[PDB]
Amino acid sequence: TTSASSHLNKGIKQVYMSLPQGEKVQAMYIWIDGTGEGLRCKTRTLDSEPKCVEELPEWNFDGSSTLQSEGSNSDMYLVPAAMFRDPFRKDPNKLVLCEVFKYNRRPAETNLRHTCKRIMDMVSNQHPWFGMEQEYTLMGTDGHPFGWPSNGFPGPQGPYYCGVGADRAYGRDIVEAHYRACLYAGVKIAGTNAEVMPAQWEFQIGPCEGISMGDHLWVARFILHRVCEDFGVIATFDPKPIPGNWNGAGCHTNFSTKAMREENGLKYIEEAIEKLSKRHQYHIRAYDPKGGLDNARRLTGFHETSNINDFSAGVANRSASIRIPRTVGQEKKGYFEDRRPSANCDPFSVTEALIRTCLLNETGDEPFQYKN
Amino acid sequence: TTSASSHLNKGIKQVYMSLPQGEKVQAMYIWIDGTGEGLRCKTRTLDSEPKCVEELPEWNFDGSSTLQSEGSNSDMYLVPAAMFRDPFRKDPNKLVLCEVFKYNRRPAETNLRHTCKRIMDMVSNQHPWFGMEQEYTLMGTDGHPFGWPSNGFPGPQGPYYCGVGADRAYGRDIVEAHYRACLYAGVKIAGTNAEVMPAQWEFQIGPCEGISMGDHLWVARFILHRVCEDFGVIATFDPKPIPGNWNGAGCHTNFSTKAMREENGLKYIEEAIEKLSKRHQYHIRAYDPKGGLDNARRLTGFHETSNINDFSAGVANRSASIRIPRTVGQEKKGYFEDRRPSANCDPFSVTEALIRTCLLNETGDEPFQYKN
Amino acid sequence: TTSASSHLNKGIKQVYMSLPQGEKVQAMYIWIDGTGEGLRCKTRTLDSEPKCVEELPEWNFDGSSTLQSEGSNSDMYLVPAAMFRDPFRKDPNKLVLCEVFKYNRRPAETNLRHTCKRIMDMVSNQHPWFGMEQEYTLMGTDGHPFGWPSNGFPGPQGPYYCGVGADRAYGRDIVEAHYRACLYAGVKIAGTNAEVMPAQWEFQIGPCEGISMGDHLWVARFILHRVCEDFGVIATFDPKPIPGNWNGAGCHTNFSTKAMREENGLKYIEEAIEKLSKRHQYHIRAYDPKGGLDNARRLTGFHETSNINDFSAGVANRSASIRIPRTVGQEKKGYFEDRRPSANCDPFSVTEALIRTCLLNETGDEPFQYKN
Amino acid sequence: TTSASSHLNKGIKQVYMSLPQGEKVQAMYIWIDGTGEGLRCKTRTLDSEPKCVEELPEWNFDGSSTLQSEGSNSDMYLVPAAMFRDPFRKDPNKLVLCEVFKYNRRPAETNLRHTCKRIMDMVSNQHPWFGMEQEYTLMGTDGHPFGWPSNGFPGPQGPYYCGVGADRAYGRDIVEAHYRACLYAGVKIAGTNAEVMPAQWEFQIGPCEGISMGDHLWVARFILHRVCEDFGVIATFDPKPIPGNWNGAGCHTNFSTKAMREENGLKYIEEAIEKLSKRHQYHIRAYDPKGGLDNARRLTGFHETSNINDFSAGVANRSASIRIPRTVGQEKKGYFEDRRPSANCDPFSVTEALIRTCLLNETGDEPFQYKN
Amino acid sequence: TTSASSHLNKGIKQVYMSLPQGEKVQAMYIWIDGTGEGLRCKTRTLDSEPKCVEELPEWNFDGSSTLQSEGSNSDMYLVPAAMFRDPFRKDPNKLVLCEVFKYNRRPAETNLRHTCKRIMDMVSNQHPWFGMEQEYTLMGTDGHPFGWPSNGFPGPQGPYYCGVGADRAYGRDIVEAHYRACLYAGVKIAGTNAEVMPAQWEFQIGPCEGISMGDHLWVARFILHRVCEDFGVIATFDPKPIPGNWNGAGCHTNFSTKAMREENGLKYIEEAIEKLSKRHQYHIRAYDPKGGLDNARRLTGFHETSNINDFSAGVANRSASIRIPRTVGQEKKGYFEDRRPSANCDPFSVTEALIRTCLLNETGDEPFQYKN
Ligand SMILES: Nc1ncnc2c1ncn2[C@@H]1O[C@H](COP(=O)(O)OP(=O)(O)OP(=O)(O)O)[C@@H](O)[C@H]1O
Ligand SMILES: Nc1ncnc2c1ncn2[C@@H]1O[C@H](COP(=O)(O)OP(=O)(O)OP(=O)(O)O)[C@@H](O)[C@H]1O
Ligand SMILES: Nc1ncnc2c1ncn2[C@@H]1O[C@H](COP(=O)(O)OP(=O)(O)OP(=O)(O)O)[C@@H](O)[C@H]1O
Ligand SMILES: Nc1ncnc2c1ncn2[C@@H]1O[C@H](COP(=O)(O)OP(=O)(O)OP(=O)(O)O)[C@@H](O)[C@H]1O
Ligand SMILES: Nc1ncnc2c1ncn2[C@@H]1O[C@H](COP(=O)(O)OP(=O)(O)OP(=O)(O)O)[C@@H](O)[C@H]1O
Ligand SMILES: [Mg+2]
Ligand SMILES: [Mg+2]
Ligand SMILES: [Mg+2]
Ligand SMILES: [Mg+2]
Ligand SMILES: [Mg+2]
Ligand SMILES: [Mg+2]
Ligand SMILES: [Mg+2]
Ligand SMILES: [Mg+2]
Ligand SMILES: [Mg+2]
Ligand SMILES: [Mg+2]
Repeated sequence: TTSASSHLNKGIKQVYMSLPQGEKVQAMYIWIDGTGEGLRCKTRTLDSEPKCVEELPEWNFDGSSTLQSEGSNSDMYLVPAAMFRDPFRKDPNKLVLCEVFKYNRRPAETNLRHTCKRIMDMVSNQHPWFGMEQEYTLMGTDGHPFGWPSNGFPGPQGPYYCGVGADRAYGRDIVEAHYRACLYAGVKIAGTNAEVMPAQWEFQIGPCEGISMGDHLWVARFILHRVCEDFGVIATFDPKPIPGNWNGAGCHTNFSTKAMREENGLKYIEEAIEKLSKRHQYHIRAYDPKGGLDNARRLTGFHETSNINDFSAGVANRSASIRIPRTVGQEKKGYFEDRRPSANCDPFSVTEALIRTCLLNETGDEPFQYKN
Repeated sequence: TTSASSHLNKGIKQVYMSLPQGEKVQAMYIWIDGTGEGLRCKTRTLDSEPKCVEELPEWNFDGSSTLQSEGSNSDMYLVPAAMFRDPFRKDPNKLVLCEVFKYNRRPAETNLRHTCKRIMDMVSNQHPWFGMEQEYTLMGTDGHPFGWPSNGFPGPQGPYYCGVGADRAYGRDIVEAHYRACLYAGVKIAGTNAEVMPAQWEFQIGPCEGISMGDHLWVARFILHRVCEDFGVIATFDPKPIPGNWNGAGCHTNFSTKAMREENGLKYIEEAIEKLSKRHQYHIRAYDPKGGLDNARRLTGFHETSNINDFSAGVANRSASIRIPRTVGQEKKGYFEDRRPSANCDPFSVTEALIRTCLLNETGDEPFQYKN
Repeated sequence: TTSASSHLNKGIKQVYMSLPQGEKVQAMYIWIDGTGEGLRCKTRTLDSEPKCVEELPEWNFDGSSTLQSEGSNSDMYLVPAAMFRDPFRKDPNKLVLCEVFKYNRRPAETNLRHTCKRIMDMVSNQHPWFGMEQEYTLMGTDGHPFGWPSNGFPGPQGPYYCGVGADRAYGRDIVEAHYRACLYAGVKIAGTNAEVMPAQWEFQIGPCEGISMGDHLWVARFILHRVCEDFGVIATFDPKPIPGNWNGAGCHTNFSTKAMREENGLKYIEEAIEKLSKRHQYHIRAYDPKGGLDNARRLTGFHETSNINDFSAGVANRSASIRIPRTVGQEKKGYFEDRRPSANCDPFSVTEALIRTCLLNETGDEPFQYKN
Repeated sequence: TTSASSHLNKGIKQVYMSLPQGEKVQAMYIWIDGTGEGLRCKTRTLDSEPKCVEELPEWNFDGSSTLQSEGSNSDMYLVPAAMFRDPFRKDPNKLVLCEVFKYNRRPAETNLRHTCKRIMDMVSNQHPWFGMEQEYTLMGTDGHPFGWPSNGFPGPQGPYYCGVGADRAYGRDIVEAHYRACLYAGVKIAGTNAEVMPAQWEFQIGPCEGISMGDHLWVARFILHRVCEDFGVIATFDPKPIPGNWNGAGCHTNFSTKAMREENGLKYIEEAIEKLSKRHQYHIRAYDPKGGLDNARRLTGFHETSNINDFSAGVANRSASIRIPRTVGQEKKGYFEDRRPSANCDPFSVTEALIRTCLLNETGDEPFQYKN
Repeated sequence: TTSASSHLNKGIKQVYMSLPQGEKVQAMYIWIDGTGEGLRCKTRTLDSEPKCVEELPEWNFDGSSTLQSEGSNSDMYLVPAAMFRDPFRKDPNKLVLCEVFKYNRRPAETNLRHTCKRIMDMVSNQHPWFGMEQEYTLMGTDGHPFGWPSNGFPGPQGPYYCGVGADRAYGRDIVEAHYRACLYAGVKIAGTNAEVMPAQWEFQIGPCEGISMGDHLWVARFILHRVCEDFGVIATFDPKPIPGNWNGAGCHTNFSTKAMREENGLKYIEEAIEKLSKRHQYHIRAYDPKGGLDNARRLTGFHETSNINDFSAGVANRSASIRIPRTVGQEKKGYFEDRRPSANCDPFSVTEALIRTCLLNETGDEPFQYKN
């Protein structure tokens, strides 16, 4: 079933949304809350359209309502970081992604962009590109996957992957709407496909340079939640939404530098993979908002997945931790794919770890403080 | 859960509202009734579009149907005070807020704008600015909060504040429609956010100078009721809609003068707070249409509220009666927030009390009969 | 009777699809999976609008999710073959039909276009024209024909063929939508009619030259499946959807050469039919994805059908395996109709067999390996 | 008589400008050449629309063709400083005002904005406002005022000031076009009027804060020249275009600070005028691109002008060098007017002199090198 | 001063061009005639819009009317090479640049693209980029520069370079129209500026890869001639249109390879310049349609030009044959500028010579024949 809000008359809402706006402009501020997984938002009115992110004012919120601050000193501060066009209200209104700071101006516990940005600036001449494949499952308000038989299961897997038809693909209206909204907003969405599990979907973001990878994915996540709210369904990024013989959800991360993209760049790809082979446990902890417990329910070495305990790598191997595409090996240049991150990973944490291990030559179980 | 009127075919209505109007103009007169909380309205046809509020004629209504008039002499009179564009019928139609007068031209019992306007004119050179935060709860026609489980409760508080998603925010269609309608009408709406309680919302009005603060909030209240009527739900301003461990509803009032907004204006902010500390009982009575009984169900000292019995003030203190924002204290200028008024307060009463205590230096338990 | 996805608010989706796209372009890649009858699809973003099919890049997919490869070396490759406008997303977005190749660049088992194209190039100067009549039945998600009484049957056949009215034709909305979408996309749709069975329909594609007949029919099949997904119903190409005294579903194929279309071309029509009479078993095997088992449930010699194991031909005979239209016989030129292929046939298999038997004079029960 | 270019078919040009642009954007770079009075421009293509001035790249030009560079090291560099919308090409095309730097990155001789900007940054908290009244004369290509009798004169002065009618105002089409173009571009144009001499006009720019005054006036001058080019006439800023009993052209500059604009600000107005009284020769030198020679032909003490030799100030005195408006004197606050600058002054030089005499308390005949 | 055709009523023509086209499409074929500098054009009707250049048919013309063939065997053939949108007729009509072949299918004498294309295919992995600055002078039909005084001269040079105003820039309507038409057609126009001589202008094309530089410049030349035909003026590419102390017209060519554009690419820039120093006479011959006689009237060592019979090179030297920009020298990467080609050069001849000398290491006075 769907939510009570989705049963309201949507034609009424569009009549009000058709009213000409006038001179004022709406800006929606978006930030990550104390769980490191959820998003929050609210709107303020501006006198004129902002042209760049630098001319948006700072804002604030009460951190005791988001489990981010204690009692006495509960005020937290929002600092705009990236701006996009608003697909839900249209031009000239904006979406604003913000960094969160405590009352004493130190970064919040779940503010991982502050450290990630400094790391990205250390290797800016190498031009790192990232590409992330975000998988998710559409859910009903009753906790069951959308379009599944009530208290039951659909047919066995096999016909749902990249499927077409009323009996093969569930919820394509959400997917189509999310795709168009991202393109309007300016998010670098690269494609979509239906997944092995019915009502499971995937969209790809990238290639993005540096810190902009995390900014684009978080805004894409927000747009998906807001679109699903209109239809009355829930999108979940849980790695294993359904137990048993049903496909899980991950966030594959593709990585490349300027050196790897040039001729005979496969040599630098092999060197990065060698460095990654020595830090398996460090990346497992960084690829999860809970230190790796979430990914354990998904990475068991079955259904085209790698083992949580073991590191493996190979060309055109979809059962390994790291996969080199057959085309990349054939042309001796390109990129490589990290298949370990879970679907609920923080992109800032994932991208920072890749830079530290591969480009800054860090060792040990702790990140090196200041420089590399 | 929703009204029978909201199940009518809204597409039929839109066809009729698409008919070109012609030369005549509709004007809707709005006034406050004998309970001091309710609004009333009716429509007349004008020959041409009025350019200013002074061009609108006086009107009348039967006061025995609104519990505002005695038996024999029942006629009451409407005097236009402020004009806005009508978002429900579009240009050139208008909304008109009116003052209510008795058959002998004395102001009605619930007509509090008449005295508030004269007080505002006494301090016009100090340029008082007001900002009010209106909280409300969306309810179904069955007396239960909209989108709540039937005869039950949702999950515990914590994820609903500034939330996004089908399972976190209830009734955002109403909020979006109300925001755009106010902008079209000319109401100075400053922003909105979702509140701690699911289906609870807040919108900010201001900063407004003098008597215009009361006019803008009352018209914003009317627009919200009329928008909710289209969707078939009820908006309530009751301070404590749900007993127990559920968030209440208030109307925080922000106040500043020309002296407070200049450099080193924090000195004048502290002076006003000192004067307010001596008149706690006077402001409690003025901040409620019932005299304080309504606010007693909300101001108990828990859920980030101050006690109804005690006066407290501090910088960045959200549990005190008066709060100075940290940024204001750091820059030594700005405004201060009064967190005592209830969500169903009359803005004309609230703003008049602040001017009398802080700018006219009044004492005692009664207002000064003539001027100050 | 209809899917859960079809009960979502479609007005919401159209609001998002009204957003201006911008500079990027969506391309949907379509291919045939390992069962030989099902279609698959996924979408990628391009930087600018492609003008010809040669400008589209190659792509890939995981073949272990489509039963087209197992174990290691499961990656498959997609090569664009034909391009059409996208009726579901409108200009400048595109639909792309692709050929499938395995990891070593050999054609896949169900890739029959690769051999069919080379055969058509060997007879290019004779300009073969094909026309195919695709029959299908609309079904509810419960496995029963759409609009049929629950656990029951409608009235006896006879009033449904080419019928009009609420009690005679079921599902015309799908038929009208499919017709317009095909015209927009560029598919050579020639007409439609209602069939003997209620909820059964037919559309004609052609006349198409050479390899383009297979491309046009497959894309028309995809468009039909995607349109039915919007309405929440299933379109089936099963030869005998309902057992007993109810009409079956076939795919009649009309064939002509340049010599056949000229004056006194009936001589070459009779020559081709004579050659077809000697290869009945070879064409039965090639007219079915199961080698003839599916067509056995349909071709029993009743309800205006030919016998599965007997070959017959005649002028104006609708019970024979090959029919010469009376107009063609009178004018001594034109085409002829093969009524044996089943509704779920692969068009590349059907067209290739006709060329081999009639134009290349092949004999035996195997196709000639090299040219001719 | 008018230019040959203006006799070309303008309808032909408008057909070409109706063609849709596409994705590329034109940017016109504008700078001041070696004479200190003339403007230069050229256009480049950009890949996408820039949102702020900081996104525009640096450019260069050959300084030996503009007489501000030597032979061997003639390359000069352009640094964008302010961006406006282009009224001649419309959105999304831009106008860019730039600063000029030598090959060794030192400012050019006529680059007066570099020093003026630093002076404005050390009085930023006082918020200086400027308003300038630019007078000009429209001239034919034959060197005679536009619309004047051939080899002769019109009637005596008196009916032309703020005149209407074919025999009173010459060239209102240029004035109307210039007013609209400035509003579209974002130039803060405040008004226009016809002047005492026929074919003489005036437009007012402001009030502008700090360094913005120079940028807005220079761009307004460029727009005027470009508009006159379309009509085939010449706009001249020469202080005395016609000898004898005909009105001259000035550039009255209005000045105020935050203290001047507050209650009892007349005290600070009188303070600044006292400081200006002892630096008359310094300001005459700075109010002219030739050190004062040009203004000598205009400021002779006749036709409502002050003498070039002596300093005078008074309330409501239009014959004095400094004039206090009567309303300002009555309300005891506001601004004051400097009537000395000639119509061909550089605004960066004029505004810099006012601030460092009235706000930084400089003395002597040379500017202070550091800070002040 | 202008053509008789330009005095016809252009409003009449625009009425006919407003008629809806229908289904047919116009295609204008363009080629270079026997003088090596002039262009010819011809229009045919097509049944449907062509999507790529490969689907346009071959055409022919009578070569004895263009002095390209002898008497008996005079038929020539046109082969499409590049396609652009038509700015004079708008979509869906096209411009088609063609190669010319003799009756025996051998390339014509002035067909230099055929050899240039094969040379560019030998170095395609080095990605050569070209950028050309085309200078031209606008002339009246009487043989005098447009807007110049009859039988006379304007003022001395110096105020016309990058000038604005009726007395400074002549013919900007043509320049603006040409700019917009090129953007619509798809020509990579990079910018424009006014030149030292009044009525002299320049537009830049590039950066273009490989053979596309010749196609883009030739089509830009055609568009300029056709635009000037509308206004009734002549555009000339003669190197020295006016004898004496008036600037000439050149076609400076900028060149870069992939190695030159990478870090420390200045090393490969110096190597190419070193090779160019040995082949001055060979490049002088190839930079002129008449072998060098035209460029002799321009390259005399005065007015910022190099000597015709002397080679020089330097950083930031505008008087040398080859100039290295100062920014390129400082960043140690980029491109370099060849200032020797005259304004009437053939771009295919110019680009081919640069590749042969710098990338293929050719020596001697003749090009290498055996495909190298
Ligand atoms: N050079 C590159 N550097 C970084 N990321 C890249 C690069 N090139 C492509 N990518 C990214 O790689 C991703 C490609 O993954 P995609 O989902 O298309 O295929 P796949 O990984 O083979 O599929 P599957 O879902 O079966 O694993 C995209 O997000 C794309 O943006
Ligand atoms: N100078 C001012 N004078 C008066 N009101 C002001 C002034 N500046 C801002 N305001 C008003 O103060 C209000 C700000 O309240 P807002 O809801 O944004 O934040 P808050 O009080 O921190 O939040 P919360 O709901 O958590 O208490 C607005 O209504 C705004 O118009
Ligand atoms: N010369 C030709 N060569 C090939 N196909 C042709 C030729 N002329 C027509 N056709 C095709 O023949 C088909 C005719 O199908 P149609 O549905 O009209 O047949 P019908 O005679 O009404 O038969 P039925 O009752 O079995 O449906 C069309 O698909 C048309 O494109
Ligand atoms: N507070 C202020 N500070 C600075 N400039 C100001 C201020 N207020 C107004 N101005 C400017 O003063 C100028 C007034 O010019 P205006 O031509 O209207 O004056 P005027 O009295 O008619 O003069 P005149 O008769 O000599 O033309 C405008 O450019 C306006 O922007
Ligand atoms: N890397 C490159 N390779 C080749 N051409 C390039 C490259 N970068 C820029 N160009 C081209 O160089 C040209 C620069 O011409 P431009 O008119 O700006 O030169 P300039 O320095 O102003 O010289 P001039 O004073 O002689 O006109 C453009 O046509 C541009 O496309
Ligand atoms: Mg993927
Ligand atoms: Mg992947
Ligand atoms: Mg608030
Ligand atoms: Mg508050
Ligand atoms: Mg048929
Ligand atoms: Mg048939
Ligand atoms: Mg004036
Ligand atoms: Mg003045
Ligand atoms: Mg140039
Ligand atoms: Mg030049």
